[PDB]
Amino acid sequence: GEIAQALKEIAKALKEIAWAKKEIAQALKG
Amino acid sequence: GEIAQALKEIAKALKEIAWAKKEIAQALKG
Amino acid sequence: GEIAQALKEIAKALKEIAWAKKEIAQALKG
Amino acid sequence: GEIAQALKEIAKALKEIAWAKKEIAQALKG
Amino acid sequence: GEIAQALKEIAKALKEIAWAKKEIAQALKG
Amino acid sequence: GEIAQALKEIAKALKEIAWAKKEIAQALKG
Amino acid sequence: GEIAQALKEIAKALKEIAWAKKEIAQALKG
Amino acid sequence: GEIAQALKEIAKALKEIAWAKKEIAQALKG
Repeated sequence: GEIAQALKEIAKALKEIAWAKKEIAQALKG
Repeated sequence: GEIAQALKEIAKALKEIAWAKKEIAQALKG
Repeated sequence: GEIAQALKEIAKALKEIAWAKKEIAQALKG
Repeated sequence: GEIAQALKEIAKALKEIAWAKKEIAQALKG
Repeated sequence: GEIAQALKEIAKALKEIAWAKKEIAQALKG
Repeated sequence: GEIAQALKEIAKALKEIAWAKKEIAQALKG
Repeated sequence: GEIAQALKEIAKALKEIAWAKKEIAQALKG
Repeated sequence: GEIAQALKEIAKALKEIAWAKKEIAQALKG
């Protein structure tokens, strides 16, 4: 359904935020 | 539908937050 | 509809958060 | 309606978060 | 209604996050 | 109701995030 | 119900974010 | 159901954000 699919797009975008935060951790460790 | 479309706009805005965080990682690495 | 319009206001506010984070990246690069 | 009004209050609170992040950018630039 | 009231509690909590971020800006300016 | 109660748990968790950010402000001031 | 249970999982995940932020405060204080 | 499953995916993505923040704490402690 379209609402479930849109909520899954929100989850994917939150995962993109997590990936960006991991890049911040690696930048600080460097 | 309009609710699904609005939830997709929320997902797009969260992706914009992820892109900004990636720019923060690049700024710290520099 | 009013709920879709309110969800679009949430998306616009999240975009404002992304814009503020981009300003943080530019401040760090400077 | 009451649900739309409450979602608009969430959007206003997210805008307050964006404004605070802009203040963080100005603090880092200083 | 109870759902609208709970969404208003979420908005109040997000405002508390904005207030905490403002304290971070003041700490950096100091 | 159970949905309102779960949304109130989300609000309480967001308040925990605000409290943690206040601790970050105190750490930076120190 | 399944939606209430899923919203409670979101609250638990937000509490995990608060715990991680508390670890950031302790790292800065050190 | 599909909406509950999508909300559980949002919770999992928020847990990924918490894990990334824990990595930021470890980077700062180092």
